[PDB]
Amino acid sequence: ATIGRISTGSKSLDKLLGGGIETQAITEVFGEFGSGKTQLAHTLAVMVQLPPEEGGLNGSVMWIDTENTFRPERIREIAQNRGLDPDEVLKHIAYARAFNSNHQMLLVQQAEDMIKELLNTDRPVKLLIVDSLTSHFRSEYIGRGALAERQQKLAKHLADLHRLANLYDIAVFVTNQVATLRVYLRKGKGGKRIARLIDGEAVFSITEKGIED
Ligand SMILES: Cc1ccc2[nH]ccc2c1
Ligand SMILES: Cc1ccc2[nH]ccc2c1
Repeated sequence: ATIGRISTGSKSLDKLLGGGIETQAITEVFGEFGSGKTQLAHTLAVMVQLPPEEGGLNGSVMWIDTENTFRPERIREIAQNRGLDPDEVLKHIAYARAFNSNHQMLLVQQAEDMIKELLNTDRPVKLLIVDSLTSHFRSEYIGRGALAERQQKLAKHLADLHRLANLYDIAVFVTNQVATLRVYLRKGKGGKRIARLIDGEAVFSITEKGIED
């Protein structure tokens, strides 16, 4: 099945990514606190809902939040400035807070039910966000013997995500505070954000349109 490509809102970043973030893939953004990872997530949750000729996939969204950082009003704001209706856009984001890492893993299995339901409708799920992929795993797996167990659980979680991405043609987008594709993000001068691929650089600003050049 052809890979779909979701515009980030930044032409610079889109170019770096080869046209946008890919379906049938997990794109992992890395960066320090305040780098803009969650702003990119909010922007993508809007962009994906655009028609293909405007950089989207006419898609629905599922969002797993581990840090209570999802902001419906930010979504409304971005939607308004991208030519979309803020209420309709929010309606197409299925939102869940993950209580701990085990519940986070279960929510991915739960997501498949809605994915199946919407699959052959005109608004299939096309983006699954996990923000943050690792925050619960970091806080819970501490002490002698914990590392091997943390890593096994995280591997299983990533495998579950890859399966949804590949089986249902979805872009999975995850954040990691300091992957088929790893992107390092950092805040620079004048509040500009700079992105680099791991294993040129794109530059963008955070604005009322989400992100743009
Ligand atoms: C952190 C947190 C708190 C309350 C919740 N209810 C459902 C999920 C969830 C997660
Ligand atoms: C409503 C809903 C149900 C299951 C889910 N899994 C991930 C997000 C999510 C949202």
